[PDB]
Amino acid sequence: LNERILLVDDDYSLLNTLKRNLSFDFEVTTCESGPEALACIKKSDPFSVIMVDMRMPGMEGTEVIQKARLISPNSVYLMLTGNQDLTTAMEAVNEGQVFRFLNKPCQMSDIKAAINAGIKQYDLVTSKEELLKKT
Amino acid sequence: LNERILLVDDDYSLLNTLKRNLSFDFEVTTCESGPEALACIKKSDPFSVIMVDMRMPGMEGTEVIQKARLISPNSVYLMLTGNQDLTTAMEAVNEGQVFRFLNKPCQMSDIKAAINAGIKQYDLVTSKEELLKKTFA
Repeated sequence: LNERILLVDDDYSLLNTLKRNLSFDFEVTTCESGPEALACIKKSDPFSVIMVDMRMPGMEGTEVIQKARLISPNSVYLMLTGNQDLTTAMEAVNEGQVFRFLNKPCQMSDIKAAINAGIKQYDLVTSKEELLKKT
Repeated sequence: LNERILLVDDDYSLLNTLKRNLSFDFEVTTCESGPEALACIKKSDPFSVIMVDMRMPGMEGTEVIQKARLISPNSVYLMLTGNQDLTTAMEAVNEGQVFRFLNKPCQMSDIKAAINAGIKQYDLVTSKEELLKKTFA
C-alpha cells in the first residue's frame, strides 16, 4: 500500500496544519509551489496522492497537475478549490486530470476521505498495470 | 470488456438521440425513471456505466444512484445535470457515489468521453475484485 502523499500549497500555516493531522495516518511531504512540486516528484518515489491548491502565485494548480501527469501518470490528483474556481475544476475532472476536487473551506474529514479514496484508486491503477506488465 | 451501459432520463426525445449515437460504440439500454432503472438493474447483467438525469418526477437522480449503488456496487455512475442544479447535486451526493457530472445540454463528445472513462474505471474495479477472489490465475 502506497501511503506517500504530496501537499502543494502556497500557505505554510495550512501546510503545517494538514501535515500535523495527516502524518498520523500517511507519509506527508509538503511543497510551497508548482515548480517546487515538479522538482520533488521528478526526484522522489511515486506519490499515490498529490493535492494542489487551485490559487497560487505564478503557476496555478491546474497547470501543476497537467505537468505532473506527464512525469507521474499513475498518481491520483486532488484539488482544493474555491467557489470561483468550480468551472475550471469541473473541466479538469472531465479531462480526466483531477480525480476529485474539494470546495473550501474544507473539513478535515472531507480531506482525509478524499486522500483515502485516492490511495485506493492508486492501488486499482497500479495493480492493474502490475498485472498487464507480467501477464 | 464490459460495454453495457444504462441511460436513465425522463425525456424520451433525449433518450432516443443518445441511444442512436451511442449504439454505434456501446450496448445501450434506456429507462424513463428511477423505479424503472432499479428494476432493470436487479434483473440484468451488470452495467459498467449508468447515467442518470438529475431532475425527474417522483425520484431524483441522486436518490437513484445511491439506491443503485446497493444493488450494483462496481457500476460507475455518471450524472446528467443542468448547471443550475449542480451544487444541489453535489451537496446531496456523498463522496464516491458520482464518478462524473455532465452539464445539460452536453456535447456528444463530452458524453462519449465520460462513458469511455467509466468503462475503463469499471475495468480497474472488477479486475482488482477478481484478483482478490479467484483461486486460479
